[PDB]
Amino acid sequence: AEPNAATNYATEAMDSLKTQAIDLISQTWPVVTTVVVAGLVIRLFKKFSSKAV
Amino acid sequence: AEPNAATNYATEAMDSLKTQAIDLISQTWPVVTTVVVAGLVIRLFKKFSSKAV
Amino acid sequence: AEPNAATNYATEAMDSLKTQAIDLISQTWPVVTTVVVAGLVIRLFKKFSSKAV
Amino acid sequence: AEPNAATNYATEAMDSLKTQAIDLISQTWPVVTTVVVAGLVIRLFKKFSSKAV
Amino acid sequence: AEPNAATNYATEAMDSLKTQAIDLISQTWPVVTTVVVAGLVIRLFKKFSSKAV
Amino acid sequence: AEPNAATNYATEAMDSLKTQAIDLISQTWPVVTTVVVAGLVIRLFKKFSSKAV
Amino acid sequence: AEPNAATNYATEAMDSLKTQAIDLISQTWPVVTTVVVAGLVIRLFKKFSSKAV
Amino acid sequence: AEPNAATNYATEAMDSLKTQAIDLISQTWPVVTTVVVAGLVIRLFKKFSSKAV
Repeated sequence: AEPNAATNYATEAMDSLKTQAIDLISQTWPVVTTVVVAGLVIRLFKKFSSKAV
Repeated sequence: AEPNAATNYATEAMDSLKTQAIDLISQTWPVVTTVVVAGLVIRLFKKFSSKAV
Repeated sequence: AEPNAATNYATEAMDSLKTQAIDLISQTWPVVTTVVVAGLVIRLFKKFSSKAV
Repeated sequence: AEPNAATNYATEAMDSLKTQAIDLISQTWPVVTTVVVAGLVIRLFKKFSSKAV
Repeated sequence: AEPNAATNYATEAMDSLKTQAIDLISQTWPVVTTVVVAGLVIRLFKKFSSKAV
Repeated sequence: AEPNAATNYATEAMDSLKTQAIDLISQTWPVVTTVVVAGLVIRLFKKFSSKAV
Repeated sequence: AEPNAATNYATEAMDSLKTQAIDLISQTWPVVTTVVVAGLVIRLFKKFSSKAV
Repeated sequence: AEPNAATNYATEAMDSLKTQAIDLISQTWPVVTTVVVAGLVIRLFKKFSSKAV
């Protein structure tokens, strides 16, 4: 009753904070994917210079 | 009798606060599991760039 | 009646404190967004030096 | 009224702290730009020695 | 009549104590704003050292 | 009158505490500036060793 | 008696937290073992390219 | 006599609280020892990948 109804409202804002934290981390994934675009494209250019040496 | 019946009602709300605190901490575990989803997925992308270097 | 009308006035100042606390935290979000502007711009400069090494 | 006028004065010092934090980070950008001047100039000297080898 | 006129004089000093307590808390807001000037300026200096590391 | 003159004397010591708290935080800024002198000078020495490697 | 029986119940939850922390770290070991599977398999591929050069 | 006999009973529960606090901290030591088992075993795996690079 007393802590049961209090944990019903608390669980509602906790699951909206779980879904919106998964959205914020979904903006993190494409940013580190673009950092790996600089790593793979620049390091393939280093393969151009080393292979011609 | 007097503190015995008073501690019967007090123990009832204390065990409902124990069960509902275990539920609130059960919303905490999947939120830190999603923080470890950003740590393991982003750090495996850092393994992509470092291994190509 | 007595605690009912007292909780009507108390709830009025509690919901104005909820809306104005959401406004104060809305000034917090763009300040930590500018801290992430220093993290992403400075760390992309560190990607310039490390990629040329 | 009560939390509304309090959040008007609080928002005024919060937006002066946002503008002055953007100025402090604007001193950070040219310092990491000079660190990339040591990385690109020194690493172009390493390209001089490696290309003559 | 008797408690009605007594509560008229009591309410007069209660509303002057409400307005002057809002003035005293208005001296509190700029003092905690200057504490946040030390937090944001000093912590932006910590961003200078950590970004150069 | 009664809380009005009381808040006149209270505001006088509150604004002297605001000015003298700004002076104490002005001793804090040059101390964290010297901590950033150790961070930038020591980390430029780390740029000497890493660039020679 | 008083702190002795209190430390009996406290030690019971402390040894269940020791065994379950050893289980959580046992999920950590195979995850870093798979990170060493990427290090040894990818770095043996780098031995293929360097040995043919 | 009066505070002397009162401090005899108080010292008895204080030394049982000293011995049982040393027991609770003795459950703390093996838990941080297992945290150092994850640090030394996982960081020796990082020595496997870095040494093969």
